[PDB]
Amino acid sequence: RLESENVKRLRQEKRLSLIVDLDQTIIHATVDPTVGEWMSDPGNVNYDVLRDVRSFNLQEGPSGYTSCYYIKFRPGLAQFLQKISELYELHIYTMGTKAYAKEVAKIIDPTGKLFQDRVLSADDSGSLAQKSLRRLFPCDTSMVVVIDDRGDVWDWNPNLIKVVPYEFFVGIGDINSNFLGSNREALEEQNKERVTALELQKSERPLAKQQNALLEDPSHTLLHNRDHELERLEKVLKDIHAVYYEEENDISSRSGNHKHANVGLIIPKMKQKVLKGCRLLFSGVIPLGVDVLSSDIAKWAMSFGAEVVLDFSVPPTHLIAAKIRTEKVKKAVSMGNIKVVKLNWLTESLSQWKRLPESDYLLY
Ligand SMILES: [Mg+2]
Repeated sequence: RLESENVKRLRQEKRLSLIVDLDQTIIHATVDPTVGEWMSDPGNVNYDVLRDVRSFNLQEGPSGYTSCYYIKFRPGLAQFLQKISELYELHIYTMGTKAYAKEVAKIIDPTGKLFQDRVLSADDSGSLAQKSLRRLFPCDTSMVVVIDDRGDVWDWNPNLIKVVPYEFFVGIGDINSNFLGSNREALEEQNKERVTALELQKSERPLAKQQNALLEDPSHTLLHNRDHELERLEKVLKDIHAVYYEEENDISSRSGNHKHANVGLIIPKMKQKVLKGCRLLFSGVIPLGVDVLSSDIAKWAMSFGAEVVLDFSVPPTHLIAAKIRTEKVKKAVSMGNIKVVKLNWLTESLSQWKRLPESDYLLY
């Protein structure tokens, strides 16, 4: 009874369901001990932007190797979650461990009011490589939206809103990306790889190395708050909710409540407006020997309405080029009427749901 009743309850509440990634979506985590040193010093160039950072310790592996994780919350998070929770029932779905997810939830949602126990992790999701809507909503995905910095982990599902990856701890990636894409290995091997990765990050102190280099040459401060993604994301999520409920009112009323709206149809229609009419040819972006049309970049671009072509037989509108020294660049220039731009034109445009001026992304 539970699944079909939740759908009915959510419609009575006039809400949708939101699946929320943690790492590089709403937080950025590191184990570099440099952060604790900078936090301990009000005179440090980085201290002010670290004031909101929170930490916790976890014991990991069979030897109980212990690490202090430092968590930066993306700017505007508390307000974003409060406002979005009025419109969406929130879930966490992370590739981090259950213990990691619980520690993060204890800081972002101490009393449980935002997520309750709707926290899915590597321990219980069923895969260490891919995420699936069907783990939460096996029979009806029509009301669920995902926010995640990665499209590949969702196979570029139509219900995904890919977000700009949050990189506050400069040079630190995703501390929970160890097993993405891979086969399952023995726990023994997974634990060995995890501890190795964590030990490396602690021992190499990448934040210190980068900050030292800057000082040896805000401009000289490594860490900055310059991220406004949640403000943008809130607007997108509010629009999806409103379109859904307007369509739901229309469809259900005309069908005697037998048919309903579907965010998996709504979202592609919104995205397809962004690069509608663009026909993209890549040069030097996808590795030689790799299938272009199934690549992440091509799938991301096509989700926003771009066509992708592989040659000049029907001239593209844009040549997306990595290097100026290629025959594809020379040909596009010699042919005329084709915009030759850096990859950043595409990724920044897709990131902003807005086609940016090509003149800002010329190659040199
Ligand atoms: Mg992530």
